[PDB]
Amino acid sequence: TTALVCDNGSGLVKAGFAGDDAPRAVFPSIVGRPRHQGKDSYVGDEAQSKRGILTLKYPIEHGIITNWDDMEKIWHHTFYNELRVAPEEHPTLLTEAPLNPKANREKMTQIMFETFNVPAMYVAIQAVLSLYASGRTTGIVLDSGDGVTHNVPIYEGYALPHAIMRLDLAGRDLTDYLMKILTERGYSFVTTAEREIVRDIKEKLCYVALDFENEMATAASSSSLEKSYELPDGQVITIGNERFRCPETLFQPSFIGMESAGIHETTYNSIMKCDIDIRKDLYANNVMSGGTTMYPGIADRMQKEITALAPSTMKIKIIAPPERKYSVWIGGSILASLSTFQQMWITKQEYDEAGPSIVHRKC
Ligand SMILES: Nc1ncnc2c1ncn2[C@@H]1O[C@H](COP(=O)(O)OP(=O)(O)OP(=O)(O)O)[C@@H](O)[C@H]1O
Ligand SMILES: C/C1=C/C(=O)O[C@@H]2C[C@@H](CC[C@H](C)/C=C\C=C\CC1)O[C@@](O)([C@@H]1CSC(=O)N1)C2
Ligand SMILES: [Mg+2]
Repeated sequence: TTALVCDNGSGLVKAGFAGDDAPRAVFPSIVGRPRHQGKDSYVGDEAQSKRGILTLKYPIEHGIITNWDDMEKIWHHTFYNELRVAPEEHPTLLTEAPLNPKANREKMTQIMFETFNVPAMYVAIQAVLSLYASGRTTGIVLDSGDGVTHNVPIYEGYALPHAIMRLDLAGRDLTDYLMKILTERGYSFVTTAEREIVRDIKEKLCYVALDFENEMATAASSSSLEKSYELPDGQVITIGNERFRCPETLFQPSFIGMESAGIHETTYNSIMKCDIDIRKDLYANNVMSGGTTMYPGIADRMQKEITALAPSTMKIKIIAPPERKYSVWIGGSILASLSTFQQMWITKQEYDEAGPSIVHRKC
């Protein structure tokens, strides 16, 4: 009687039942296999734990299920042992990436059915659900996850294909920068195990600089904005610079040898690429979702950043909910449990007559 909502991210899967206030599961989005030709698998955590004897791969690169057979594993694990449920008797909601390919979708679809024999299923735009979980039916989202960040302006519930912005800069690239400028402040973080740390150092300490400059040399001639962080065991390396400098990369891709424009930029471009009737609103309903959109004051930074690039008579709104980190899943949750939605599901039958193409016709 309960359907499922699996939000496939590049870094983390989020899964759960249609109706819970939060994803019952949220595990590493990796898959470990032995070493070679001769227990051929291990998803999420099992894989990390037993890493020492398997080589780990992420099956989703920048929002895209690129490693397929590995994914099937992942799904099987999510169901049968992350939810401990029978796919055959549970309708399934799958998150999807903006501009995700017809194929990459028809595949996903195919799978659920042919492989898992789910009863009915559906694929939804991440930013969209995410948006729906904030009230708005129309607006423009900023989804900066782990492997990518997008920009989606949506109209009365419809993402504006033409006007979408894909920025391959996200959490990891971001951690990587951190664990770079941290080996250069006199350390050595290079192995992946240091990453997960420099990463936790990230999630935790570092933040959003309002005025990059006055907040650069603000603590550049002071310790007042410094902090301590105990190493994996004992040490207390201090942070100062690396803090707002890490995220800052989101507003300044240069820092990574990235030619692309920063957030507020792409956000603007996007409104601007949207027929004028709506922008007024777009400016007004600017939603933030995604782990990396979790830094502090990034909220404000954007307020500023934007207004600066927009009509000095635009009512500009920033909406950065606390639940961001799972925004999507929830949206999926709600949308999934909706009566009327019950007609949106794509039953096997439907799928049996017409093919996997049946999915594209949405909402
Ligand atoms: N407070 C925080 N500040 C900065 N980054 C954070 C914070 N909390 C979590 N993150 C980062 O957000 C990322 C996880 O975000 P999220 O779950 O939205 O990504 P995903 O959905 O798995 O991947 P995708 O990019 O495909 O959407 C990690 O890179 C993590 O370090
Ligand atoms: C608490 C946690 C949060 C998170 O966001 O995890 C995601 C998923 C994680 C999986 C790979 C690692 C080795 C194995 C197990 C991890 C378990 C929990 C990780 O790889 C990330 O860390 C990468 C690496 S560094 C970064 O910025 N993204 C993001
Ligand atoms: Mg995601």
